[PDB]
Amino acid sequence: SGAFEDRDPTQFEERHLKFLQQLGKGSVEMCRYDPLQDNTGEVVAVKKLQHSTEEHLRDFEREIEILKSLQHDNIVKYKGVCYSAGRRNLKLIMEYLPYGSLRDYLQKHKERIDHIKLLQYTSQICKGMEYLGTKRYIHRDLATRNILVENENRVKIGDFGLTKVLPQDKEYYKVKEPGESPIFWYAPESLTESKFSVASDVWSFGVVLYELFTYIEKSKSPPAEFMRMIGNDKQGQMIVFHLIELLKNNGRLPRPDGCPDEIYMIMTECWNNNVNQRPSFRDLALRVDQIRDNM
Ligand SMILES: O=C(Nc1nccc2[nH]c(-c3c(Cl)cccc3Cl)nc12)C1CC1
Repeated sequence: SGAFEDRDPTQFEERHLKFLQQLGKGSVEMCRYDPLQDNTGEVVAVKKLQHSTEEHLRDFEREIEILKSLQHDNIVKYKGVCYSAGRRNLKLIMEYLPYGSLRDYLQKHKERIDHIKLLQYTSQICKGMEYLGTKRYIHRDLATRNILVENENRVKIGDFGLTKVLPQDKEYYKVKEPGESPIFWYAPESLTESKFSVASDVWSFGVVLYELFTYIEKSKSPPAEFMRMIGNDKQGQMIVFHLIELLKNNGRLPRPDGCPDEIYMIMTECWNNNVNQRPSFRDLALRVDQIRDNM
């Protein structure tokens, strides 16, 4: 009955997006996009909300804009949007990464992980973060659970739902928000003052590096280790009070078993209370690639 002109490959048609699997609960599904009706098509990941409140939808739209603005080998690829429920709902379309989160990959695929691989992932994470800096984006949620694995040789930063954009003349973003924070990845100034910056991303990167070198041994996770240092029985605000006091006076995650001193030195430089003395992501990428190249 109708003629058709497609001038926007970023608009995925609801009727052609076919369910493959539930990936985790926002919630993410794996789907097949099959406009040619032939039982094939590209496999994609689809992110949807739980509640489309004026607030959550505005945030979701901002996350979509953020992801769309990014094009880099070490950042999850934006593919498009689907305006489902007859154009009364919104879903984000992105590339599907077969190995899932780095946290899970390290846990489930120890057979294929050595220090060479760990430094390769470290390098790629720094380069993705360098790229975010050029956009003046502050991620605020760097952790191995939020980094995704394409294959043995490539990891990508995901999870842009907390990302903030710095105005031209500003060097930090103060954000007070209700609910739970990933406190064991937070820099001291984020804990005490809700201040986020490239330098606070560098602090969190230090924790990521720690996570890599612990191989996600369940007992060695940042929450497990900090809670052991703080006291395992502590609950609620008391945890935060003790974490802050600990960090302000140089309490730090321990060197993981089998971690070279030079790699631990990188973590400890990231974990500087003095914001301005933390290294840049460019400094880190160079140092890590030089370590890699010098063997
Ligand atoms: O889930 C998989 N791959 C994935 N591909 C593409 C995008 C993906 N986003 C996630 C994801 C999930 Cl479900 C929960 C929390 C945090 C993240 Cl970052 N996972 C994604 C593989 C394991 C089946």
